[PDB]
Amino acid sequence: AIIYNPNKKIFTLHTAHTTYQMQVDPLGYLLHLYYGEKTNSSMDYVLTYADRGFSGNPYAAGMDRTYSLDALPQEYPSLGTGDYRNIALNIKNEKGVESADLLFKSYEIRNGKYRLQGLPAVWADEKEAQTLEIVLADENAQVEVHLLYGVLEENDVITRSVRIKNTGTGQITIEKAAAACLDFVQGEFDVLRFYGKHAMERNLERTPLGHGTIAFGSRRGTSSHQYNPAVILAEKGTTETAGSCYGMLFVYSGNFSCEAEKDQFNQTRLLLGLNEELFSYPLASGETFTVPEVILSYSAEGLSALSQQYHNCIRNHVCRSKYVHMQRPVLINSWEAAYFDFTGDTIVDLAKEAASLGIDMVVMDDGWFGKRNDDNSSLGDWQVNETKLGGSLAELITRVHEQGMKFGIWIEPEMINEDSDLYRAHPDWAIRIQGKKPVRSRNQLLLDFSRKEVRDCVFDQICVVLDQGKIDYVKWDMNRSMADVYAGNLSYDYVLGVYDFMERLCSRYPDLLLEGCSGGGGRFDAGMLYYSPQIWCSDNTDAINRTRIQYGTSFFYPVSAMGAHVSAVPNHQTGRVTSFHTRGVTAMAGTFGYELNPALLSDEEKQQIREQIKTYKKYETLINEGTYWRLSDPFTDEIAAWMSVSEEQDHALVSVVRLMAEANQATVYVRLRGLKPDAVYLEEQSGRQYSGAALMHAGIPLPPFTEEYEAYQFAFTEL
Amino acid sequence: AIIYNPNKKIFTLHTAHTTYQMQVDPLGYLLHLYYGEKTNSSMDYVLTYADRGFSGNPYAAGMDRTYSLDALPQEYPSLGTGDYRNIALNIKNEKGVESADLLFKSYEIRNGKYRLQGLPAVWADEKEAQTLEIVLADENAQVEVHLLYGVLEENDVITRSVRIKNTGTGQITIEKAAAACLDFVQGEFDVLRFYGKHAMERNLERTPLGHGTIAFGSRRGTSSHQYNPAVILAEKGTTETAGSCYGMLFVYSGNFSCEAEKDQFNQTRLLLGLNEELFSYPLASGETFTVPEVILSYSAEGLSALSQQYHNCIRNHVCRSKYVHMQRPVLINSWEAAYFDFTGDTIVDLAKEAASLGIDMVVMDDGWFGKRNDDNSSLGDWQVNETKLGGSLAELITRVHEQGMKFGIWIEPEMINEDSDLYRAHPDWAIRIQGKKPVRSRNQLLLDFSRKEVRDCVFDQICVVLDQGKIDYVKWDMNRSMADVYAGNLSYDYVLGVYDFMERLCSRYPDLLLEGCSGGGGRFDAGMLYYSPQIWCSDNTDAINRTRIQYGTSFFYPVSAMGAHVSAVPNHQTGRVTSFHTRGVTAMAGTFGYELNPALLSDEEKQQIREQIKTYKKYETLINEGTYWRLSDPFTDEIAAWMSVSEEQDHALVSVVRLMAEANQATVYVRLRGLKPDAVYLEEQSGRQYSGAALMHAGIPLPPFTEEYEAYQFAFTEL
Amino acid sequence: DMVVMDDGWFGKRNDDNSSLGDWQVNETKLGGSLAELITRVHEQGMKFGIWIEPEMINEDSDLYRAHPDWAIRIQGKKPVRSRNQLLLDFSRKEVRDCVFDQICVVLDQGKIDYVKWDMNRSMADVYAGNLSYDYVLGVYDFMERLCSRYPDLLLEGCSGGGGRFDAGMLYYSPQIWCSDNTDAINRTRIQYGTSFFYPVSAMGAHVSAVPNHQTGRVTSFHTRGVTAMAGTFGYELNPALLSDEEKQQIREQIKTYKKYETLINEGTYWRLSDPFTDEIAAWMSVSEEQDHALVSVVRLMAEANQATVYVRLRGLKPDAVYLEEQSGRQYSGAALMHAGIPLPPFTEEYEAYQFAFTEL
Ligand SMILES: OC[C@H]1O[C@H](O)[C@H](O)[C@@H](O)[C@H]1O
Ligand SMILES: OC[C@H]1O[C@H](O)[C@H](O)[C@@H](O)[C@H]1O
Ligand SMILES: OC[C@H]1O[C@H](O)[C@H](O)[C@@H](O)[C@H]1O
Ligand code: NA
Ligand code: NA
Ligand code: NA
Ligand code: NA
Ligand code: NA
Ligand code: NA
Ligand code: NA
Ligand code: NA
Ligand code: NA
Ligand code: NA
Ligand code: NA
Ligand code: NA
Ligand code: NA
Ligand code: NA
Ligand code: NA
Ligand code: NA
Ligand code: NA
Ligand code: NA
Ligand code: NA
Ligand code: NA
Ligand code: NA
Ligand code: NA
Ligand code: NA
Ligand code: NA
Ligand code: NA
Ligand code: NA
Ligand code: NA
Ligand code: NA
Ligand code: NA
Ligand code: NA
Ligand code: NA
Ligand code: NA
Ligand code: NA
Ligand code: NA
Ligand code: NA
Ligand code: NA
Ligand code: NA
Ligand code: NA
Ligand code: NA
Ligand code: NA
Ligand code: NA
Ligand code: NA
Ligand code: NA
Ligand code: NA
Ligand code: NA
Ligand code: NA
Ligand code: NA
Ligand code: NA
Ligand code: NA
Ligand code: NA
Ligand code: NA
Ligand code: NA
Ligand code: NA
Ligand code: NA
Ligand code: NA
Ligand code: NA
Ligand code: NA
Ligand code: NA
Ligand code: NA
Ligand code: NA
Ligand code: NA
Ligand code: NA
Ligand code: NA
Ligand code: NA
Repeated sequence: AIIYNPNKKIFTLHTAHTTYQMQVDPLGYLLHLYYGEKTNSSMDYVLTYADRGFSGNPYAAGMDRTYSLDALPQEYPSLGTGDYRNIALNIKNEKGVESADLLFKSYEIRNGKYRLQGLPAVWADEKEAQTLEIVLADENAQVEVHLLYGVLEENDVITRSVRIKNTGTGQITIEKAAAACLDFVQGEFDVLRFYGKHAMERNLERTPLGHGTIAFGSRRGTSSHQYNPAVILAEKGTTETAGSCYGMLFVYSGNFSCEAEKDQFNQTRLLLGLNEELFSYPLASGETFTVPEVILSYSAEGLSALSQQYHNCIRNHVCRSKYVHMQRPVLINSWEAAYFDFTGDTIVDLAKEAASLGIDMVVMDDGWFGKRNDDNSSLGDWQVNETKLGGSLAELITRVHEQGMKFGIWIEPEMINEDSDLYRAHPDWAIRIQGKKPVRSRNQLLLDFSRKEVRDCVFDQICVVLDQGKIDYVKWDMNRSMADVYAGNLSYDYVLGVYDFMERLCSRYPDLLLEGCSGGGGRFDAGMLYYSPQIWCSDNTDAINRTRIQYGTSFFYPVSAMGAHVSAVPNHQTGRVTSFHTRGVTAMAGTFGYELNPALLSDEEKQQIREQIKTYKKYETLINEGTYWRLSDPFTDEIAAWMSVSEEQDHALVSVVRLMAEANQATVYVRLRGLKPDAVYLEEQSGRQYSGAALMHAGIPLPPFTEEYEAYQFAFTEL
Repeated sequence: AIIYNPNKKIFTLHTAHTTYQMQVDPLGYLLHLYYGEKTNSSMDYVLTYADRGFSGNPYAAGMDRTYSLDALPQEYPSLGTGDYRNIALNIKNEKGVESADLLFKSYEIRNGKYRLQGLPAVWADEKEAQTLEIVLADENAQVEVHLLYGVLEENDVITRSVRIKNTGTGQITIEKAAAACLDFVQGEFDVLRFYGKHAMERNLERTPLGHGTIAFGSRRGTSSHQYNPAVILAEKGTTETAGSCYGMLFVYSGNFSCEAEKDQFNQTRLLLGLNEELFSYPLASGETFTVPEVILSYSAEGLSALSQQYHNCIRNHVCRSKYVHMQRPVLINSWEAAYFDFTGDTIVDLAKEAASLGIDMVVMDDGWFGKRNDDNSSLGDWQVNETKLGGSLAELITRVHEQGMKFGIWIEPEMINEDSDLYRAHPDWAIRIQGKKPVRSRNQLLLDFSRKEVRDCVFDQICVVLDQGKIDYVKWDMNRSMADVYAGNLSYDYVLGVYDFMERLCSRYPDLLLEGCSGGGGRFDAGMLYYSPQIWCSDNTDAINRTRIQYGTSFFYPVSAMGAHVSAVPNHQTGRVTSFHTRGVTAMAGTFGYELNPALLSDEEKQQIREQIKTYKKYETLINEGTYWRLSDPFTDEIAAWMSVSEEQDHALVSVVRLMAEANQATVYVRLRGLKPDAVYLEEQSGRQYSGAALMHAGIPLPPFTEEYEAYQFAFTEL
Repeated sequence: DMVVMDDGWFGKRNDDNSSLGDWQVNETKLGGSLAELITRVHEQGMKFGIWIEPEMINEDSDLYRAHPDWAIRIQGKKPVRSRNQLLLDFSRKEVRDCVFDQICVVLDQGKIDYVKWDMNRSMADVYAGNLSYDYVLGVYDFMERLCSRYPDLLLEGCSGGGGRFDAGMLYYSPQIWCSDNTDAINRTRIQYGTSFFYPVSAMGAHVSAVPNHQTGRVTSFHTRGVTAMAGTFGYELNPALLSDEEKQQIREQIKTYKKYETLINEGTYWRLSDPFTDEIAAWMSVSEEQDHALVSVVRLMAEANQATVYVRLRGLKPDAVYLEEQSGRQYSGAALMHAGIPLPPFTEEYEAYQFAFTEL
């Protein structure tokens, strides 16, 4: 629900269990009053006013020294109001002045959920959602700012976006534009962020917010491996199952900044949106710019509920693929199996092997195009290497279909190698600075996807390939960060180009299962999930490390989105050995699939594949649609444990991987969550029965281990 | 010492106990090798190289994927090298391209210590110091960067500054310029910063550095009350008396940014310098810009030694005033005593009162000029209000001198009220944006001190006032933050104007004791200390709160710099009552002085003033020149305790203020520091003798308290 | 240098359910006398050691059938059993003398270089308030008598591993079996903890087989060697089952241990990491003159795209220059203590390293 009280100038947003409230003050500033547990109260009483030294006053406050935007909580604070905190908006006007001082002009409440020009965004119908659009303006900056709030009641989600219009005659530049700001007048908080590196993404870092700013971001042209565009502000003491916590998730696959600051008056400001760095976005007279969306949510009941709200929102209101609600073929991918050393016959052999085991699809990964026999050539030359494939792609696809298997293929359309026909013809299509030799990364360069002619060339090549036969699946990868950034519009316009190509591709090929990739999880974000219902979670396929990566990814993203494959050992990234069974349990917390040559496996491991596939298919709906619960913290605990529970709470699958081993082992219990306390549950394999209450308070004892890194799955059914 | 090894291209800086080492690599990049305990080793072995996903390579690295400025430690990292971390330099060139990719050109080693154009900086002689100047350049940006390193051996200090030259034909803008970068390839650290508000500055915040950035800064046009331009990076576990710690202190009174970041490879980067916000500094062809100086230091032996190194450096190599090495008159200030409600006769009465007590000087604070009978008019009208003073300033000064007292006066030259003759004549002299009504703070505006004509007008007025008689002391205040910033050069040029005026003033009046002020400690920085040997530490004169403010200020700044006065109770800022004796003990940790009307005091409190002054004068040299030790943490402990120890360790003064009170009190011991273990010390008042070892390990028991907030001073003399 | 015949040689001890108290050689099992066995081992150039557990009795023993009242028990109460055995009442001289005499007969059969004296359960059924203390007086009396009669014996104390790892025992035995856990990774924690009070030289530590018999974990032969050299060193496996490459590793391990034995046993010990929290278990021994050091490291954690891990040394002379042996690189003490040395990148789990430094 969205309500306006014209007398108090208060806007109230209600979801099923939360309330967000704002107010236009007597000077026209849009103040933030409240976000938290549902309330019908007017929360304007929380605002207080004192003469605070060096916190100065709008001219319009006259002699009232107690009124300062350096103290007051705001929906969209800006540089140019006298506020000295981190701010959401900076405009440099047609005369060179960095100032924006925004006052209320108008509003509208609409049924349904706004969409964003050229960008992914949460979607819903007119019954499920309402939109509030508030217009603010600065007559001196000659800017008009449209704040968009989307309210999805059942999901306990509030979205925010911004449109900025130049209302003057001269060009302005947008120098900083956040999507969302939460201003807290009170509270002690921790900041949870998800950091990492290539092949080890999304480690949880949780620290108290001390005085000053905790900040993180990306200027890589991508959402990045290093810091995901996501933040949780947890009240001190909040756990998985209790206490207040607030999320912000950026629906965007490019650059971002997140800032959390505890100020001089013990107030907290949280910002998420575009990066200020390499962002100086020109806006001509009468033109509008759109800031990408942030999804906000609140839980009074701990982190697990917060995550569940995000999982539901992403599956049902971000991902557009039919595969959200359909079985997804179990695939085998050629990359760790063969790298570049394959032929068409190799690929068909992989199909034959995989068909005998119950695998549904073979994905031919990198190495099929140009003269791509290593990673030093041929990006941009999306012509099939028929010498290597021993014939045409059409014929290969048919040979694979004759084995009863679907076919998938890898592409990397944003990129170019110097050693390519495309680069010899069009070296100026690479992103570069004139006269400067560019950074190389994996011995490749980015194509300038801000340019239509560049995108069209590559799009046409990709269409020729995909039109050769029935291709069920595409893995779209992106293997380096952006450098040599030549202008202040490029980071943003590049990503608009990517999304345009991706929308064109999905529209032309609407039955395709698109898996996003960027050296693993380098663009693991809700912007990508709007197009691809799964993303390759990491190039690290070590089961033990995957427990941490998958744990971290689960704070915002649903299991169904996490690409996860059983790979060979010793693992190719870590050198560690794990049992086949543990690799299976871990990879079932995601898309499942295989990425190895099964011909090298023992008969016993081949039979394990058969049984794994039967297990995954049996529990696929539960894993993908069920309510997810983290049952341990793999950074600190003896085990990595998680579970999925059906909507009706009548079925659950519990997964456990042991992380530590010593002699004379203590008994380890796994405590379950999300069950009905008074219901009785049957554990399948053992045939023992337990109450929900028992399973949640005492849990179940794990069988004693006899080897390292053992794993378990337990299935419970309500009697 | 400063050494160059041409074969390894290594520069080594040695102080008495520390070594800082850097190297020019085979591609021309200036890498940081080491900073820590003294060593003659070549520390290049600490550099390591791996193919790290998405950490890309200079073109000049060819096919070597293991070489990346996104991983390697650097002296002066920049935007435009492929490094994605926080960076030190961003240049936007004559074509609009944000890029700087700096390669080594040349160096020079010089005896002595460099100076900075228009700016305060550490100074020393040719025997005490050496300078290394390294020239780097980017031929595409057409920028030349001069890195300055100053080495003060005995002080264990290394200073850093930067000069940036435009070597092209078109204008460039400097968008970010740090002064110092420390890159650590290893280590777990905490970040100590000093945060606060008006009337409660420089609280210590110490937190672990988690993944991501801890940042703080000022865009107030001032160093600020909110975050001091100072940072300590302490290795985890470092205490007052053990462990590694690193300082950076900005010798600058304007805007700044500090960033500490723990990266994807568990490396740490620490930056300090100018703020990127409101900083877009134009540089014409052939012009040079100077970044203000940072003072670095390292201690292997804890935080107390680090602070002592800063105290010594600031007293002996920053402050230029003769009063560093001379008795400073004990003053009484009219502000809390009378506010605006005084006459010339009031002031003379205050002189008579104060003379009878042993006070040396009366300071006539705000209210003497224009029609300044409140804080709503007259800034800019620096004409004596002879009606209020009952005659001329010359006559007033003589009447005060006839009471045996020196005379001081308050000024606020950077500011203007709308209600002033100056503003009615020159409204365009205020900092403002054309067409926009400005922020007001204390109902005043800033004068545009970037403009010579504005500065000259005010300078001339101030000279007329100071030329009326023998004025021993000036308090130069500044009572609001900068807003309405109209261009990207203003923040920096404003401060150049302030320093120009301040240098002119100090040169014209070289015997003046200048006390800096900005609503208390709003510009409590080493830039100001170059001109003023003391700064009013806070408008909070509550003894209990002053224990925290003075504690925090001591991490970088010497006791001698901290303006501190005994004021009346109930305290005017907090309403709290404290004993006269406790106010005295607390205010003796600084300049000492009084700020009350002694005519309102009891005879017993007047006698306390007499004895306090005798005590302060007896211990003045020890307090101001002695080695300072924090003996407790007033945020956590039962007491606020500190001590000063003579150079020869033959004399010490220990001060204690109790902070907590309960019944049936436990015995509290104060443990001393900085004494000779085997020496025997006599405690004066008691006549008991103790070894240094005893005093440092067991300490001394405090006499039991009978009232709240009791204070103690103990004097020790070596036998 | 030596073979130790551990439990199983006496009475009819073919499992742990009989024969404690019956310290007569099982000549059927040994295929002849103990004297002959000792000689056959000496003929292979090897010293001989033997295990005893003199404080204990099984119900299934000749001693217990003759003297059931010699077990610690409460009259009328059936006693606690632990490893299916009971304690002998070592507060009683007659009990101690019986067993002492039996042990002497065994040790007098030949040149026995070494005895491992074990003790495999806790005391229960405590019948009076003097017993706990007087029992231990009895143990020490027997132990003093034994050491006085056999003054050239190397006595290793044991109690299911480190169940009596204390300075009282170290007065008699210069080493004690540190733990029955011979898993190298767990041993890094056990040895770390033991080092807070007890010298490396006291910690019995052996290279054992994998999968480890206590944890099921696999570790490389090299990592087991590095870990077991932080103590007495030794082996506890059948080398006939090993590959030729692992047999050659044994040869080289022994050469390494003997080369550094004095340094490890007499040198100043430094913990360089905390294995409960850190990426590595690292330690070093430094000579008295600070002219020689051996640094040992075992990695505990593994992830992809590994960060560089440095080991920071301690206990060196800051201004001295040290040569690292295998690499031939030279460093100041100050450098080694402040920056440390970067570890070579790992390619497998639980890798270990030894670095030797010599002052130039
Ligand atoms: O070069 C192909 C390779 O590229 C990236 O690393 C992907 O994340 C891998 O899964 C594989 O597709
Ligand atoms: O207005 C005068 C007043 O101004 C600031 O607050 C100063 O810090 C005070 O000490 C006093 O000088
Ligand atoms: O039974 C023999 C067995 O007894 C205890 O467990 C010891 O600690 C072992 O080393 C071994 O001697
Ligand atoms: Na307020
Ligand atoms: Na303000
Ligand atoms: Na202001
Ligand atoms: Na504030
Ligand atoms: Na606020
Ligand atoms: Na706002
Ligand atoms: Na604002
Ligand atoms: Na910008
Ligand atoms: Na807000
Ligand atoms: Na990855
Ligand atoms: Na991440
Ligand atoms: Na912070
Ligand atoms: Na970045
Ligand atoms: Na990033
Ligand atoms: Na990420
Ligand atoms: Na703060
Ligand atoms: Na707060
Ligand atoms: Na932000
Ligand atoms: Na990237
Ligand atoms: Na974009
Ligand atoms: Na992706
Ligand atoms: Na990705
Ligand atoms: Na990402
Ligand atoms: Na996202
Ligand atoms: Na599973
Ligand atoms: Na997996
Ligand atoms: Na979990
Ligand atoms: Na590197
Ligand atoms: Na790079
Ligand atoms: Na790059
Ligand atoms: Na990095
Ligand atoms: Na680095
Ligand atoms: Na550099
Ligand atoms: Na750099
Ligand atoms: Na800037
Ligand atoms: Na550095
Ligand atoms: Na103040
Ligand atoms: Na401060
Ligand atoms: Na951080
Ligand atoms: Na600021
Ligand atoms: Na500030
Ligand atoms: Na400050
Ligand atoms: Na990080
Ligand atoms: Na670090
Ligand atoms: Na900085
Ligand atoms: Na200020
Ligand atoms: Na300046
Ligand atoms: Na000042
Ligand atoms: Na100040
Ligand atoms: Na300051
Ligand atoms: Na300073
Ligand atoms: Na004092
Ligand atoms: Na004081
Ligand atoms: Na103190
Ligand atoms: Na025991
Ligand atoms: Na005893
Ligand atoms: Na023992
Ligand atoms: Na023992
Ligand atoms: Na013990
Ligand atoms: Na002991
Ligand atoms: Na044991
Ligand atoms: Na070793
Ligand atoms: Na061992
Ligand atoms: Na250790």
